[PDB]
Amino acid sequence: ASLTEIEHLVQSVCKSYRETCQLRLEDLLRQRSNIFSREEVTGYQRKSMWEMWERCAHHLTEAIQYVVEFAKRLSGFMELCQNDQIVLLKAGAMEVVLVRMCRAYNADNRTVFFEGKYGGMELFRALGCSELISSIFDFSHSLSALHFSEDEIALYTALVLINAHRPGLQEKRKVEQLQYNLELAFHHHLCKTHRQSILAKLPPKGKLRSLCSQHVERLQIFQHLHPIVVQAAFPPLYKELFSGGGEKHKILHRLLQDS
Ligand SMILES: CCS(=O)(=O)c1ccc(CNC(=O)N2CC3(CCCC3)c3nc(-c4c(OC)ncnc4C4CC4)ccc32)cc1
Ligand code: NA
Repeated sequence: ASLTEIEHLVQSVCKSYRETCQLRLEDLLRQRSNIFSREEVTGYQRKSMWEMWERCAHHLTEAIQYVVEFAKRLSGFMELCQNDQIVLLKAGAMEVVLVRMCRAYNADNRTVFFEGKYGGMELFRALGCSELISSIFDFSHSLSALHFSEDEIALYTALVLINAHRPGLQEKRKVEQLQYNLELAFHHHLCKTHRQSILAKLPPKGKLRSLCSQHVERLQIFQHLHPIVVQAAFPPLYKELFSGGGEKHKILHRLLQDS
């Protein structure tokens, strides 16, 4: 590579993110004052466990859809073979959402954006997975302290997804080359903006893997309680990425084909 080529990659990644960020940061901050009432928290707590799981599975899917769109728009992703594209999204799309989540987290009152308003851990008690919720919250709290810029998230999420270590990749060297360019792009931006300090403060890759495995773990617990609910009321893309053996229907495949 060259210095010019690397700077072009920074802007290409940032553009790709701006176009696929789901909600604009400005729209998220303006809403921080809009918080659920005590009666509205009771309302969420009074809802059934299956209803809460269904609503949560639907929002995770919508967030994943934008992460798929980000991958398609990512420099060098569509050039990779179909197998590697799918391995990279199956293993990383969930992790990209988990990072993007801190944008909708307010560390001041310990609230997250959910269905038009801001709520705390209490709003998700009906789910019956208080450990996963607390984990998502602490992880969001941790990244909030870093005070990420939209460009920084754009470049970091690009690397999260483009990982050569992912098990099952056919063209490892091709991903190793893509990762190396994105590494440089990210490090160049951080160097230019005097933000090299956050590198040590970044969460270890093992923590992202832990939260993903924790989701699947609590999902199978819920699946054993309401199998017909996962079968009839859960999104097809969610089922493929997390439910076993819901991997039968290939939704990601069609998502990548068109455009
Ligand atoms: C993402 C791009 S963005 O533009 O910044 C953006 C856009 C929309 C929203 C709305 N909220 C939302 O989607 N929410 C809220 C919360 C956070 C914590 C509690 C509930 C949650 N959680 C999950 C989630 C999981 O998030 C990664 N991981 C595992 N399980 C779950 C489900 C609770 C079972 C999945 C969506 C989800 C927020 C942010
Ligand atoms: Na934040």
